[PDB]
Amino acid sequence: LRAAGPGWLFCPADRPERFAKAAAAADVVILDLEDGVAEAQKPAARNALRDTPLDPERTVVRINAGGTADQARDLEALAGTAYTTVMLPKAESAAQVIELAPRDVIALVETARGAVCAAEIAAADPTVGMMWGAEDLIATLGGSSSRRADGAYRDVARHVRSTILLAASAFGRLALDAVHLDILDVEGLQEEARDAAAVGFDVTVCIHPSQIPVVRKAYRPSHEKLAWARRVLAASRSERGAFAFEGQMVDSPVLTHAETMLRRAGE
Amino acid sequence: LRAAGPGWLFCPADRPERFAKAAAAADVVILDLEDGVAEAQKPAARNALRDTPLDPERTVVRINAGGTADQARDLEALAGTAYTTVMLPKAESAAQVIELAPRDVIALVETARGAVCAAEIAAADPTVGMMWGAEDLIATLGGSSSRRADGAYRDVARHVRSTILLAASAFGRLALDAVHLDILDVEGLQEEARDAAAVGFDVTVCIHPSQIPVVRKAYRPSHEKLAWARRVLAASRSERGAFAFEGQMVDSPVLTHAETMLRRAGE
Amino acid sequence: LRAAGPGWLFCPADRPERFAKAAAAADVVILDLEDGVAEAQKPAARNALRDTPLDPERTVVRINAGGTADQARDLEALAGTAYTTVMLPKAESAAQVIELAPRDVIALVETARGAVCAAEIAAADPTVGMMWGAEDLIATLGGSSSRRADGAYRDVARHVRSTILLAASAFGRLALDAVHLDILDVEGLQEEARDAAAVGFDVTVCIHPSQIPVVRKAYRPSHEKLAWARRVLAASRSERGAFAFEGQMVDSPVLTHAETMLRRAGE
Ligand SMILES: CC(C)(COP(=O)(O)OP(=O)(O)OC[C@H]1O[C@@H](n2cnc3c(N)ncnc32)[C@H](O)[C@@H]1OP(=O)(O)O)[C@@H](O)C(=O)NCCC(=O)NCCS
Ligand SMILES: CC(C)(COP(=O)(O)OP(=O)(O)OC[C@H]1O[C@@H](n2cnc3c(N)ncnc32)[C@H](O)[C@@H]1OP(=O)(O)O)[C@@H](O)C(=O)NCCC(=O)NCCS
Ligand SMILES: CC(C)(COP(=O)(O)OP(=O)(O)OC[C@H]1O[C@@H](n2cnc3c(N)ncnc32)[C@H](O)[C@@H]1OP(=O)(O)O)[C@@H](O)C(=O)NCCC(=O)NCCS
Ligand SMILES: [Mg+2]
Ligand SMILES: [Mg+2]
Ligand SMILES: [Mg+2]
Repeated sequence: LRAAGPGWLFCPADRPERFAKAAAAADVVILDLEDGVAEAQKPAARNALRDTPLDPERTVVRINAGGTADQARDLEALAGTAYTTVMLPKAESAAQVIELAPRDVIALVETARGAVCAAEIAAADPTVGMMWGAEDLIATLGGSSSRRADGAYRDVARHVRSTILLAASAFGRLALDAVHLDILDVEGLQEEARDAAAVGFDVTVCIHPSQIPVVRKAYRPSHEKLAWARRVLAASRSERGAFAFEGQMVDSPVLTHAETMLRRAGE
Repeated sequence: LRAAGPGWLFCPADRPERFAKAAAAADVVILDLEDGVAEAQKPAARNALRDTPLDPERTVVRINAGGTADQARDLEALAGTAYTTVMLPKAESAAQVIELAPRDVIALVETARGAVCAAEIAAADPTVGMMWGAEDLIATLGGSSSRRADGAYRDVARHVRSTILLAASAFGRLALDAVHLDILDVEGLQEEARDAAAVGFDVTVCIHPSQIPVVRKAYRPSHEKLAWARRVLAASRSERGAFAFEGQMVDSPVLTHAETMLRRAGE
Repeated sequence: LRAAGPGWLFCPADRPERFAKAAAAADVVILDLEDGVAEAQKPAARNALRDTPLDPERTVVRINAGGTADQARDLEALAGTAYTTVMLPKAESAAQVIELAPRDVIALVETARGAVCAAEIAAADPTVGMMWGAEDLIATLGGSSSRRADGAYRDVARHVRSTILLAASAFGRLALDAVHLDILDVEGLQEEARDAAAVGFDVTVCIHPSQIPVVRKAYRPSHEKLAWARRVLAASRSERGAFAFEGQMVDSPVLTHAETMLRRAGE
């Protein structure tokens, strides 16, 4: 999975006619049995998932939250598939992840409790990834909007995003940035995904295939950035330790950032 | 307490002549025995509490910090009243809350230690709410201003606000947003309360009855938002699952934000 | 160490010809054996440490990270010196600090794990201070830049900065702000230092002697803040408890901010 591109794509499990397209456009597809599908449509979604299989090495299935009758039906259904990685919505403790063993688990922390227990969830053995959800977050806080007038996330959402990035990285898990619900707001998605790439998120999860090209381009460093990385790496080959390059103190971790941009560009 | 409006108002306990005015203007009155009252005036303040009752169902009393002789004298003064809900300043541990049993406690976290321990404080059995305080926070950090030139809270205060909001919601406690000290700054207050309302705070604490109307208004969504909520919900009942509405991916938690808007207007 | 001014300065240990200049420019000097010095220059740095001593009372030595052969050689080298305070890079647990007993440790938290464990690190018995580092942080997250286009730290870094400030203050440890790598960027350094001084950081670490006067300046409150502090403290000497002053509500912690402004001026 860590070898798949950054362009991951949700597609509702009761929409099998879209599966192959989802697979085609995206790096990894998340087949959704949760919020994407109404309760009356779950069983059909579960039949589709087993009737219309995708490459299980590039497909994750978002099941329902722990302690729900739906999750048990999902697990019963997945029994009849070859999918080994699931996403857990409303992830709220290590126990919720651990009981999914031996499947690989991407924990979607999208509640206060989850936020408070982030590191615990990250540390759990089955965890291979962490994602965060702004909208469920606010909803469970009893709020009404995740962003301010100007489109930026409200503080608590920004806070949780950092918390999840830290928890995931501190335990060597993948970090996935939140979805961008404004389908046509290409510009905002781009800015969001450039920043996500810059701080070390591994994935930006998309909800529409038109988003994928934007995310992929956004995870390629700017031309001026690659130029810089090339320059500082070259200059460092004539240096021992800390030096000044173009007005700034360079040393090990900065050289590490440069290497990372060049790796991302090659990827 | 969950049943009162968002407009809470401090009034120092040594000004019994303002108690009825406060009760009249506010949803809940916080009678203050701590910072609002000089040490030399505390004993008279305590006398005021016993001599000028307010409806104990709409009235909270902020006592002094744990381990202080003042707190001991507050509790014995309080033995002569019907007040069963107290606010604990400088709340720094679960033990400080638990020791106040059997009273209900709103923890005011306004120290670094408090912030480090917020989740533990919120989980404590008597806790029914959490509030944060930016000014003691900065004071205890060794700092000198909680806000930038432009009026925004400095990063650490913004950080603690979110910490407390999450700690409270994670254990189902009321969340109270900090006081706005600039009494004539109606605009700043409104901007604060509007965002507090959006992110799930239940209350904005006020320090002047002129602020209640502002907080009450801010907690009722704008016309534009209510129109949208009506719209999204209406469409939602012809919808089954995730759909697109006005360019936005909509599902479950977005629907929940809309309900919450309408609930807040209804309230 | 809490008695020296806020202008701390890094100097790599491989460059002993600058030791006295740095000791002259700065309040405290951090002699560096880690990232400022290339692996092949380490042994000479160590030689230089023992052979070119500075006032141990105004010098801290940044050694290498826990569990490395380098750190072992560092301590071995320090045995022949009078330096009793060390800076610990990549601080990731209480155990890494505790093993440095009986030396005093400034923990430099600059990884996600460190951040997740900040309070644990802060509480450890040898810790006397905390510092954070944005660039190793970003590097370990798998990111490529600590700052946005406008120079502002990205969120996760801002988030980590507050974590450290809060962790260190919760256990009474010194707090040290991150270095400013853009040597020429006086204005940004000024703006960071000013804000660091406002939220209670004790120190801004510098990486070039030309930065120290900016930092010292930044930590001295502006003439306008000082006149305010004077004004408010004077008015307060005629008041009892909370009072309105120049449109703001004033009580204890506001009065404390004023005292701290005037203390920083006198210092
Ligand atoms: C929101 C949504 C229902 C919009 O559907 P829509 O109205 O058909 O959107 P469009 O009209 O723009 O679709 C255009 C094309 O993109 C395809 N498409 C859109 N979203 C897709 C998706 N999530 N997966 C696969 N294909 C998708 C459509 O099939 C269509 O393809 P086609 O024209 O070649 O036949 C759909 O985008 C979707 O399901 N998004 C994700 C929902 C989800 O999983 N939420 C759960 C977690 S947030
Ligand atoms: C700041 C403060 C001392 C100013 O008092 P002030 O100088 O009288 O200010 P104003 O002149 O504008 O007050 C006007 C009116 O509002 C009333 N008022 C102001 N603050 C009030 C309060 N907190 N509670 C009840 N009434 C209040 C006054 O009674 C006065 O009423 P009146 O005109 O009918 O006589 C006062 O607002 C106050 O005590 N606020 C709360 C402080 C506190 O509790 N701090 C501790 C925690 S933050
Ligand atoms: C980056 C660095 C090598 C720049 O070196 P430089 O190119 O010689 O810098 P300048 O040209 O601006 O030098 C200006 C003067 O200040 C001195 N100076 C610069 N940085 C200094 C430092 N960190 N300590 C002591 N003196 C320093 C120089 O020696 C020079 O003095 P001089 O004229 O008497 O010879 C130097 O700033 C440095 O080593 N900074 C700290 C690096 C470090 O320790 N990083 C680890 C943690 S971030
Ligand atoms: Mg969700
Ligand atoms: Mg206070
Ligand atoms: Mg570093």
